[PDB]
Amino acid sequence: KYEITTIHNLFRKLTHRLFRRNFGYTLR
Repeated sequence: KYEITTIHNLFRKLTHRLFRRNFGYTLR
């Protein structure tokens, strides 16, 4: 339950807003 089910809570901003500026995809 870390993929997205809960990731949405850890997401810095929203989902893909600025998840490519410094931290690409930490959910992987």
